[PDB]
Amino acid sequence: PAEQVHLSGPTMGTTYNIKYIQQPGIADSKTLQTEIDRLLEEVNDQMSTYRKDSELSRFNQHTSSEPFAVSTQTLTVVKEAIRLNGLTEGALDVTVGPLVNLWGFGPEARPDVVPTDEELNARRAITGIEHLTIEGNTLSKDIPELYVDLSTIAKGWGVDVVADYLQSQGIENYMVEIGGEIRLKGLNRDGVPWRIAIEKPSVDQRSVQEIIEPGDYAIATSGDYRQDGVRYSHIIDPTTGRPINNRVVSVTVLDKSCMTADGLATGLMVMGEERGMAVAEANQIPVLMIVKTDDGFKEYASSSFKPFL
Ligand SMILES: Cc1cc2nc3c(=O)[nH]c(=O)nc-3n(C[C@H](O)[C@H](O)[C@H](O)COP(=O)(O)OP(=O)(O)OC[C@H]3O[C@@H](n4cnc5c(N)ncnc54)[C@H](O)[C@@H]3O)c2cc1C
Ligand SMILES: [Mg+2]
Ligand SMILES: [Mg+2]
Repeated sequence: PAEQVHLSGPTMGTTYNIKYIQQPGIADSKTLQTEIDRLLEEVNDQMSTYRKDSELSRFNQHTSSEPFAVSTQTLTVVKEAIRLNGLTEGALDVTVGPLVNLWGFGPEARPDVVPTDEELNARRAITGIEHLTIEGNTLSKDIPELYVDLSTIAKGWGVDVVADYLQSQGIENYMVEIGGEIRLKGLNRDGVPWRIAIEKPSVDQRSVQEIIEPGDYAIATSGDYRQDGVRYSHIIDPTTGRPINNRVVSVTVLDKSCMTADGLATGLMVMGEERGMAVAEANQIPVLMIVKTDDGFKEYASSSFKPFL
């Protein structure tokens, strides 16, 4: 009878949940949790916008055009952010920091008063992926006020870092989950591939879960299924400088990398269902987008997502 261990703790303003299947010859749960906590604290010390002395915050505080050296891990995540910026036609843009902060979703204290068009325009003027370059093991910013936010991607990165640690310890059956971003390998305590739920919105407002088995894959979801006014959310449209205003309720992406799935889910959400599903089709990305229609909801699954339903 297979023994599942559940580890939980705090990271990145949220909680992680790791489940794995005990096998002969592996480290005890205390040993594993101790290293998992160290790895995730490192991700936070590299890439947290909320820690004033993180590598990323020190880059945000840096004012020179002069190259700023960063860790291999930060470099890997920023390179992926830039790659996914190209793939999403500019939709995923980690230099939207100033706008995320303006709207109340970052470390900056904001009032309940809506920003003026003048304040918004000032923050838009100091955003844009074009301002950020990678040179060897360094970042450079061609404007001093550039503020990079890796909230959209470094969670997936932490999931990948922990998944690789569990593999390094000879654990081949696991679920790593941080703030809802997941990576799975092998089989659950019942000997079947791990089960995740996709939340479906319903016109009757009843909670509907679809349970799928992704197999050896990462899964990331952006948006929350949960009156008709101004749209206000933490996902910013880089073209408007404002919270996204489109029909997209949620986007679920599968990828071998949780980092990659995380960036893609947010990027495709900002693109909208037409341009987003077109990118998913052209690039063999398994995606499910739920969109609000005139009198209900509709799903769009890419060709590479069809199997999983
Ligand atoms: C390393 C790390 C440390 C964190 N530490 C803290 C903490 O100390 N305290 C705390 O309260 N929260 C913390 N957070 C949480 C963070 O502020 C976000 O709330 C969270 O990461 C949102 O994740 P999500 O999966 O819901 O968002 P996703 O949908 O995956 O991405 C949305 C987030 O990305 C950013 N963003 C918005 N629009 C875009 C865009 N078009 N392109 C690119 N990025 C965009 C914004 O930060 C937004 O919240 C941390 C996150 C990370 C990754
Ligand atoms: Mg994301
Ligand atoms: Mg995310």
